[PDB]
Amino acid sequence: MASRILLNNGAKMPILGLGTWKSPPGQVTEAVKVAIDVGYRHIDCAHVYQNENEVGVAIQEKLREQVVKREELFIVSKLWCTYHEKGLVKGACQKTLSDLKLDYLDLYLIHWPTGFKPGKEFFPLDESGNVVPSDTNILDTWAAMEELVDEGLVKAIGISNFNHLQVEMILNKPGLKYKPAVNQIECHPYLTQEKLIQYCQSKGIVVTAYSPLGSPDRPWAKPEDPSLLEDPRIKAIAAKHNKTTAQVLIRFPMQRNLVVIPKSVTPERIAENFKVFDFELSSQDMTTLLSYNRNWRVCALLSCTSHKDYPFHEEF
Ligand SMILES: NC(=O)C1=CN([C@@H]2O[C@H](COP(=O)(O)OP(=O)(O)OC[C@H]3O[C@@H](n4cnc5c(N)ncnc54)[C@H](OP(=O)(O)O)[C@@H]3O)[C@@H](O)[C@H]2O)C=CC1
Ligand SMILES: O=C(O)COc1cc(F)ccc1C(=S)NCc1ccc(Br)cc1F
Repeated sequence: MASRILLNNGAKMPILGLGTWKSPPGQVTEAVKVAIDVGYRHIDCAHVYQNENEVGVAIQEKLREQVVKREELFIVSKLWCTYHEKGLVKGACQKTLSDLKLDYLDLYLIHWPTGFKPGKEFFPLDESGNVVPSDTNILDTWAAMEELVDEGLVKAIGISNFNHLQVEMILNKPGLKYKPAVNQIECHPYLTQEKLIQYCQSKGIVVTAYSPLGSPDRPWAKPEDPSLLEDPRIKAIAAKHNKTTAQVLIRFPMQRNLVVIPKSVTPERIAENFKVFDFELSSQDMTTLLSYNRNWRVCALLSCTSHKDYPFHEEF
């Protein structure tokens, strides 16, 4: 496959990136170094992951080593929910830039549509356990994102975990200056997202699929939960193609015109997951994988479900 997709800001984005949520800080520097050495050119980051400094050490070393040029990398980060404040967005972006050792990001996302009360805590709670909202809405936060483009801090802006009506709100914003380039959402065979993906694609927004392996290391995993990697129907498709189940799970979103960001800190898996450019799933394979949808989500959070902008009450 062509390795990059054209965004609506005119830049090209690698369709395969390395995820970094849960990558331990003592392992992620090596993971990113290995990833760049074996061909990855896109790293997905976030301030809330608490490991951007260590990701940045790797990026900077590989730039210094001249393994890659900065223009060949595509570095993504995300604005956390406690920084949806006009006066906090720039500083949040600049902290991420300082940690990652960069003078611009290729793409900066609103991590979740919901703003939370600013402060030290990433999830400020009331005494009954509900998140404490911010009064600032997705339109004013979007305007703040647009300023980052105009100041040279970021080349593209986008959104993450926005539902259909939230994307529409952004697109219908009075005075909209820059459209979102990307909507990054959970997507895999058990949460296939056909409706939201067609909506976004019809509007020229590129969709990035997160948790493509079903996030087996999520901290809230339970025994009885479904397991993509162990699903014998997916294993059978993989065997037919002489590939691993993970490789099928990565190739699947690629053939839907999605970007995909599997996470690993295991060097052998980082390499395995990149070897997805020399086979094709058939249309029948694709439709069969889509048939496994069960509307199952890795990422959801009870403490945030009353926030007025919590995204998963809407059907899509
Ligand atoms: N925008 C958002 O709200 C969100 C963004 N994301 C982004 O998406 C990325 C990917 O999603 P994530 O939830 O981390 O989970 P993934 O679906 O990428 O699964 C990661 C898990 O799969 C394991 N794994 C990786 N490759 C293989 C393989 N070849 N064989 C077997 N097991 C494998 C990893 O193990 P190990 O590391 O031990 O090798 C890890 O336990 C995140 O890291 C983050 O960057 C994710 C959730 C939300
Ligand atoms: O969020 C990630 O990228 C990966 O996940 C996380 C990553 C972190 F570093 C810290 C918390 C999360 C959680 S608990 N995320 C889920 C979540 C957060 C906020 C809202 Br609004 C809803 C929701 F479902």
